[PDB]
Amino acid sequence: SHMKFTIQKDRLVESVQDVLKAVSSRTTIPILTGIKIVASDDGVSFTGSDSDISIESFIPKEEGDKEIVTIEQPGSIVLQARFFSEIVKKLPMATVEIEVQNQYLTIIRSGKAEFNLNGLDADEYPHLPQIEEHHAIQIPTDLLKNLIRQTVFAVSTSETRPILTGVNWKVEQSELLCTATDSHRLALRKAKLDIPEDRSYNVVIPGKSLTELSKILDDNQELVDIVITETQVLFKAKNVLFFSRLLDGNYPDTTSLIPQDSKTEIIVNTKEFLQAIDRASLLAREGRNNVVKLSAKPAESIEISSNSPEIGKVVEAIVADQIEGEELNISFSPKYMLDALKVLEGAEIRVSFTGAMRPFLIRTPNDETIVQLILPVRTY
Amino acid sequence: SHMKFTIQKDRLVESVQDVLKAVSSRTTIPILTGIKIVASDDGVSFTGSDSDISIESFIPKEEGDKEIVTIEQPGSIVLQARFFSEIVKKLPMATVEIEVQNQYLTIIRSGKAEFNLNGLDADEYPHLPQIEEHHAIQIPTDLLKNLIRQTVFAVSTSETRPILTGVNWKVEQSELLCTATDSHRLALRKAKLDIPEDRSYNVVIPGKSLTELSKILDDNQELVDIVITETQVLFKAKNVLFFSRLLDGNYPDTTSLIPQDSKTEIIVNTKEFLQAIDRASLLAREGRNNVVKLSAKPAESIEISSNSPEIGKVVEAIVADQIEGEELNISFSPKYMLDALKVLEGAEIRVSFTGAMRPFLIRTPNDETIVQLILPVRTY
Ligand code: NA
Repeated sequence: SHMKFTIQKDRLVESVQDVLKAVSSRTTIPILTGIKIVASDDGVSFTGSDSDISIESFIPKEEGDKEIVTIEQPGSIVLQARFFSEIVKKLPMATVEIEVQNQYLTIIRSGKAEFNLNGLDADEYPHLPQIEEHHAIQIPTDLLKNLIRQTVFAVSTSETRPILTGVNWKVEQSELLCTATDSHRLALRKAKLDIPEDRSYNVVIPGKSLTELSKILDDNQELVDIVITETQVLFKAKNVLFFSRLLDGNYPDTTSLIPQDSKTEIIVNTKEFLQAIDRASLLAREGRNNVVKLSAKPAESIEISSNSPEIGKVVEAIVADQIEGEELNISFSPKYMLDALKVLEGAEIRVSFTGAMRPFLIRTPNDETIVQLILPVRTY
Repeated sequence: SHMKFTIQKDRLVESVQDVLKAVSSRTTIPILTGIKIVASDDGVSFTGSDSDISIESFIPKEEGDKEIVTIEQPGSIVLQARFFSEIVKKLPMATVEIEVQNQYLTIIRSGKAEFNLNGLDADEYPHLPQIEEHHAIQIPTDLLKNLIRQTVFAVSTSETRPILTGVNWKVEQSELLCTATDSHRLALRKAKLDIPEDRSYNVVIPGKSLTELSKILDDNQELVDIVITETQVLFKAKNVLFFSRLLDGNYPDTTSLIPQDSKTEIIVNTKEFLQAIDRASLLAREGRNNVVKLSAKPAESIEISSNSPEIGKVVEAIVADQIEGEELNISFSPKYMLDALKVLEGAEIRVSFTGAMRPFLIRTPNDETIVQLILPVRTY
């Protein structure tokens, strides 16, 4: 059984680049530096994995009304991922021939170019996670991508507390609550699901897994099937399977952290506020905490400021739409503020404070589905 | 107190971004991390330098009907370049006010945003070379950019022989000859100049200087004035002065590297040849030198190949337009070959060889104005 097929370059390249995201250079299992190719009577699959994530991309032999693959001999092989990827991108013709010969030597031909790669026995490649493909949650691709974008940036990048490097996905009463935090700032996104109200899940998905999944999903409204087990999550979309290992442990309870009342409320043009916070962040120095100060007082006055000794300082006034409540002087990280503002989509934002030392909230007016929280910097 | 003016943001940002190319983060002359600003009754100049390269950009107060600058008080200041550049790009309004006050503390205001920077006395800033009145040679901007593109990549990056880190510019009988080499490969570029025939120059310009110069030159054919002295070269373009220190010493004679006679001559499609050598370079293994082999015999076909033990191999046939002379098997660095082929603009190239051990030449057929020479890889 020596694998042999002819395929369209464009589709081959697309599948290889999708699975390449699951291949890590640093790997304790040597065969995981390869891509597994399996040609069957129905088409060809490509698999890449790093043990944490696995990506399987399938190319059907025929799609629409065009012949994409011609399989002369079904079979399988493992090829080194980086070399295979670099080769396929540069093949000269629209048609590519892939043929395994003896001792796993694999021929890749296109036009007058012929590559030979030292293949490996695909029976040595690890099997995909075996999961009961049941109780799938369905989410439109565009909503899934936005859920990820509005939360994943807030996970910790430290492996000190691994559970905080993932996004908590909690499903109860047909509602999904996605929470990400690094103990300094927090992002929460809520979404209604079309599932039985009795279904319950509480898992933590690595932020890296969700960022890579979003890179392989297109901007469309097709339903993604999500199967959650005790230790894995499977995302199925058209011609693709994306598996991720879940992080073990109990995610911390952050519901007490989100304030339900406020002392000061600001409504301000989003772009105006973002541009001013961005300007206030420009005199940041390495080996020094860059902090920005916000002063607010009814009815419409905001002063943004920062100082960097021996470099300079900045002050800027902004006119708010509305300011209600107590006068406030608060300091915070401009990076966290800018990260939150970047994921909010409205013309204006609502910022809700409870004095200078408690967490504050950033939201879109009249939208209860997204909440950004930032812990301020204590000043003395 | 001192310098004070109002300027258009767009022109301020353009000038700052041009001079920032001469500012080094690793300078050992502290004031050279700054940008010198000088406001006079005619306009404002901006200068950046690393002691080898200096760039001065000028903004006239008026251009026809539009007022670009309003100078309330002439004067000068030095501001930290990186901070200044980051600030000016983000100012909120089309108009910017810059005002030096006491202790060199400088205000940068636009709309309701006010920055203060710790300025430095501009009298400590080094002076530029005073060479604007010596004889100039003129070159269209596009031709100048192309002659840099077609030569600077071949200079040495090693400091063992510093003269080889620059491009030799030899002017004689109204023609410019540019030579660059690193002892492994060589680029030769000839350009006709519209200057008196008795003008003579022979200097070596640092490769880094020409790379930075090209970044500030636009895609047009306006004449650039070039003033060459013993230790400095000045390039003058619209509102910009670019100075470079020249390298001291005698540039080596490279005429003898070219074999007097060729034994094999190939004429091939540039793009097909470049694409095949690029494919042959893909199985490189770190830290081994990438080697590609070319086999040529009259009456077709050129064979490009490479072998990477334990990874794979590649073989590609190319149909040459013409092959004359001896059968040849030669090996070379694909990096040098691709660098050379990427600067040739003809649909075809002529490749001339004198066996496997001597240098080979790459030229456009029926033209000697661009000559690329590469030493092959010695095999035993
Ligand atoms: Na420009």
